[PDB]
Amino acid sequence: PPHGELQYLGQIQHILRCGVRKDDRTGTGTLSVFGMQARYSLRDEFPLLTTKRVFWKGVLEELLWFIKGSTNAKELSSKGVKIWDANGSRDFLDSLGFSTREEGDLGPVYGFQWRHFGAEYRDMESDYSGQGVDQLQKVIDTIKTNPDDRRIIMCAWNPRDLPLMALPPCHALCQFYVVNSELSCQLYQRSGDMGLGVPFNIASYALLTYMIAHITGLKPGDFIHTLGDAHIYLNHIEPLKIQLQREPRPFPKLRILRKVEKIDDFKAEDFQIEGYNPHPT
Amino acid sequence: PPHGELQYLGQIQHILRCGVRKDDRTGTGTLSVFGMQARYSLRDEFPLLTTKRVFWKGVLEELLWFIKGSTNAKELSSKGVKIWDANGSRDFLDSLGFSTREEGDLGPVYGFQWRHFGAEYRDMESDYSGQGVDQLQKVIDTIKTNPDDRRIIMCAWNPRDLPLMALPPCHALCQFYVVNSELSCQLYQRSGDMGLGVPFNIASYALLTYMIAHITGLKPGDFIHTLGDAHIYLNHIEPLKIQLQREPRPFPKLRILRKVEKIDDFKAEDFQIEGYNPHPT
Ligand SMILES: O=c1ccn([C@H]2C[C@H](O)[C@@H](COP(=O)(O)O)O2)c(=O)[nH]1
Repeated sequence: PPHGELQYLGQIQHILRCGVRKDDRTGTGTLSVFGMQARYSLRDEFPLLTTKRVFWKGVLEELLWFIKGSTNAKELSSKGVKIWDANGSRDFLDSLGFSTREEGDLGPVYGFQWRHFGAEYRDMESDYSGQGVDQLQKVIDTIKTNPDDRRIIMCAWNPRDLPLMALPPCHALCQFYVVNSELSCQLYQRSGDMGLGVPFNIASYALLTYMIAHITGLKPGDFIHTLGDAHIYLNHIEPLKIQLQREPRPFPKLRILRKVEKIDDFKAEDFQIEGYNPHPT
Repeated sequence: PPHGELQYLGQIQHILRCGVRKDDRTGTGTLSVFGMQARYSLRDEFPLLTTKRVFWKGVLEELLWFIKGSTNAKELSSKGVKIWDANGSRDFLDSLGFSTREEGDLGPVYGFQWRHFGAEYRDMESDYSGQGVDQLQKVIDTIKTNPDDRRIIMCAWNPRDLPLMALPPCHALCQFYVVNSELSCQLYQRSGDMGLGVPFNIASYALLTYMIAHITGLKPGDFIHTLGDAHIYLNHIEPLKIQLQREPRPFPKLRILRKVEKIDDFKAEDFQIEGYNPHPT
């Protein structure tokens, strides 16, 4: 059995060999292919890429952030993770036409869509309990009562809420599958920077699976990663080629110290990555 | 280059050699695999499976039916296509708790989610003009002014309307990609019947790509079919083994004999499947 990270590196290799130049919103040139898929096993190991360090703290904290349904970047920032603070900037909002929102109000982003889909958004601190659909809980509920179900889906794509979001979601929708008391999850990313995003993303949805598996008495199965626009920045082509020569160190293991029963009851301390020996850069 | 149909056949061979036993809502039973993806070229050919005839008449009519925005099964019925009549009977409706809903009203399904996403659904006779988000037209629009856009998406999965639907959409969402004048599309299908279903879908969406290509002045590129729960029904196991031995016939070529302006003014007469040579059924 070949190391799982080989699929990821292979996808990069494929972008180079078969990709074409495609400009991004800012006009910057990239190399991309449309439609890709990788399967990462979650059995006795976590797919936290080793050919380059992954910002785990960001991964773990941000997820917990989505689970709380938070749409205030400040709440995530106070944890040491600033990856969302940019979009919560005062002047940033004004240019988007949200001069009325306070600093931190990201809009109906991931958190909101996950637990209040369809609800009427307003303030990053309004009451939404009872409003909209709680896809997350519903997904968990379905895993238990009807594991054969083929509708275990959590969609963050809300055409209606798009104009109110700081930026459209990258993770359009994810699906969960149950068979032989094993939990698998496929994720649909409409776009992914193979060098910066994808690795962070793989972790996120792999971690989420572990959680829901743990809460539902199941064993993590596979994490399928489906991409829409798989790209690489043209200027990063050289560094990437160097990375593509690194040999993947065996994947780390994820351990949940205490036992949890509800999803919202997970805390940063509950987890711990062991044996993460990534390459320096 | 090899015959594109091999992608499909290959996936069936895989599902047979690795698909694990799994049941459905009816508890029927089928071999299943979670997470599959196939690429189909749309260049100077149309992926209309040849190792087994496809209900083209049905595909073409059903699509126009979606575009129209119709949610009445009687519409597709009155064409020689009753595939949606079953879920629109006086019995099936009551079964689901829609005594009020009159025969035919399939609820807020594809046509609705495609031209009026979000709009509060009343009934198949209500006027939804100027309501919800016209995803279809918006996609067309973006492809024309900003082809590099990585958000070109058409999502038919609306958690808020799922309960009001005669059945959850098998085609969660689709994303369009444009590069080098070539238009490509990817479909996310949560559940797929390899026997009679996937072949039909591969066609439905390939056609959608061609149509949108024509009105945007782009040439057909690739159609990436991504499956979630890919399965082969236990009984279909035999009928398929024979098909796997049938040599694939060169894919036909769609022909749009007429210059169509907008997506709405399209007709079944406008198309022609040239040299389509299936296999004995
Ligand atoms: O978790 C993340 C966070 C950010 N991005 C970034 C990488 C791409 O450069 C960017 C593209 O954004 P759009 O141009 O598609 O809006 O998304 C991800 O893919 N995944």
